Order: sequence, then C-alpha cells, then structure tokens
Amino acid sequence: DTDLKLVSHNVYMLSTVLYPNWGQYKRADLIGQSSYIKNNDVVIFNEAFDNGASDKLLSNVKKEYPYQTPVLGRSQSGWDKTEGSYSSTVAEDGGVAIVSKYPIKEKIQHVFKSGCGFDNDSNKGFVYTKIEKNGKNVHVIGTHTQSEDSRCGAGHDRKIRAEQMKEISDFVKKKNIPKDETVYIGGDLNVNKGTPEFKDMLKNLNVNDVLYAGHNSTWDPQSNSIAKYNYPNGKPEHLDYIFTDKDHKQPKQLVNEVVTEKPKPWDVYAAAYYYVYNDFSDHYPIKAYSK
Ligand SMILES: [Mg+2]
Repeated sequence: DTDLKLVSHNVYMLSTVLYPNWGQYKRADLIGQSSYIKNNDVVIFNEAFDNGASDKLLSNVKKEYPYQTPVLGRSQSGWDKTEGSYSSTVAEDGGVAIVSKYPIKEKIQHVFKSGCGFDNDSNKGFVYTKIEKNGKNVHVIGTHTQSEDSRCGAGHDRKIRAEQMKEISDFVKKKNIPKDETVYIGGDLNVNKGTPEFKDMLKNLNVNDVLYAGHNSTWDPQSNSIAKYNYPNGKPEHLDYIFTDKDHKQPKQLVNEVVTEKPKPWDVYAAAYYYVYNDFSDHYPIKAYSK
C-alpha cells in the first residue's frame, strides 16, 4: 500500500587510490546488471566510498531508480539538511546513499557524532528519505555503523554502535513522523544475529525483529570469494538488516532475505598477483519485503 520492497547492500566500493585493485569499476557494472538490484522500490547502499566507482554504480541504476540521494558526507549540496559531525576536512565520505523508484520528497544526511578517533576520517552516519508512493508517505533511513575494528576494541565498538543507533532513534523521535507511516531503518548494522548485542540493537534502534529467509549470514568467509580472501579464518556473521521503527505502522509481515546471487567471474590482473572473484561485494545483499 505504502509497503516497500527494498534492498540494502554494502558494496565494498573502497577508495581506488588506497585499494586500486578491488574491481570497483567492474563490480559497479556487475551490480547494475544483477537481478537482486532490480525490481525493488528503494535500495540502500553502504561503502559507496570511491567517488568515481560509486557514481558509476549510481548511474548504472538511475533508469530504474531515478530519485537518488547524494552520498553521505560528500558535500552539503543536494540535501534538505545536513546534521551531525559533518566535516569538510575528511578525505572519505560516509559511503551511504539511497535510490528510489518513487520521488524522494525530503533527504537529510546525518554524520555520526559518536565514533573512533584512529579511523574518524569518515563521515559515517545515516541518510533519511521520505518517499511518496501512491500519494502517501513512507520513510527510509539507510545507515552503516561502527565496524568490529580490532584497534578500537570490541567493547568500544559495541558502545560506539549503541550510541550511533541512539542517534538514529533520537532523530526518528525528534522528527515526529506520524505513527501511521512506516519508518524503515536498514543497512550494515554490524551486530551479529543471535548475540547479546542483538537485543541491544533492537532496543537502541527502537525496532521489532523480522522473519528471515535465504542464507544465514551476510558476511561469509566460507562462501563469499571476497570475504574468503580477506579473512580466510573468519566466522560468518549476519550483519545487514532492514527493520522498521516499532512505534510506527508495520509492514504486513516484514522479511529479510539474504541474497546469494553471484556475478560471472571477474578478475584483477594486479602486477603482483592474478586473482578471480565471483561476488559483488564481501557482503551479501538483503532483500526486504512482505509476502
Ligand atoms: Mg566492509
């Protein structure tokens, strides 16, 4: 009715200056040609860091999703409001963008005030959109929260995520969005399913849990060729979600499906080594919808 089909995907579009050989441009095209990216209402991207590769990706999906936000933290242009700890002086944007098949009526970027000082060179945060479907409004917040960084510390990473999630939920409450409109909150939330922290996330984001489908992890060194390479030893975890605020209208029966679609194999002929991969990113995308 106003309920949406969404995808969220951390696309691993690292800086092509710092990480020249991660197939960023090749993957921007493959993602655009994929099936999972198609036939949704709204797509949330995370780790759209490299400006050129990210803009290519966004361009690759513009015909289907003509209404697009800028990428979080790139500049103040194109936003209805910029808030949080927005910095001109950070070399890296926040990598979050939202595209929509339906007109975006309002777009706000919020760079997180909470974070870690020895990788604070990112405008990480959330992007809020109000979207009009069938003359009615629906709200989508896309985000990407503090990674499990071995330098900041596990305990600190968890506290950072808590505060960042509270920034989102505070934003939602202060926005005074009428309770008869749904507010989706999704992205790479970096909290593993089935953990003590997971219960905290539901409270801090003010969301209900969802029904799950498909694969049982979203970052999976056992089946994903990119994750496998980077962290051969890694435990698969389920880190990407799309939830709705629990005090606003609920979808009929929200599902999060972890999609394991793979592109045709693609290579990087680095001077040092040759490598072949067959994933869009080191994370799998989530598709959310109600059946
Ligand atoms: Mg990552």
